[PDB]
Amino acid sequence: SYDIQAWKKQCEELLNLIFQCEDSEPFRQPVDLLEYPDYRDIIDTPMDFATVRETLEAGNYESPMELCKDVRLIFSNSKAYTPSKRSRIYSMSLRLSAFFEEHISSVLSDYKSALRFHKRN
Ligand SMILES: COc1ccc(NC(=O)N2CCN(C(=O)c3ccc(C)o3)CC2)cc1
Repeated sequence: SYDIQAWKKQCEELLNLIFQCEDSEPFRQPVDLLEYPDYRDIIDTPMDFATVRETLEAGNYESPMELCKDVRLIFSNSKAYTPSKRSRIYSMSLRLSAFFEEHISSVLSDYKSALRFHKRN
């Protein structure tokens, strides 16, 4: 498909699947700072899936690359905050990341192909 706009609904459908995953529950809303009082001593830029969905729905992503950078920050934040590579929440993040990467690969490829077709002449 050479549709330059198709990534947006493809990303909405993938966020729907991520919200149905039990593994997403820790990442649906901002990290609770009363629960984890040192969180902002370790994490400079908090990110969560509700924030990513709102950003997309506001029309404040220009490309699926930008959405992909914010989703990858959800996962790098969990790796940076975990006290162990065996923690429950970190382990959930690694399964959810594998799922996300499996699904976003075609979204990115199709978008970049569409942009190349737009500039072909
Ligand atoms: C109000 O409802 C909420 C329910 C759950 C959450 N999630 C959190 O508080 N988080 C804890 C720290 N995070 C980690 O990635 C993490 C790696 C290791 C360990 C122990 O935590 C992110 C997720 C936020 C709001």
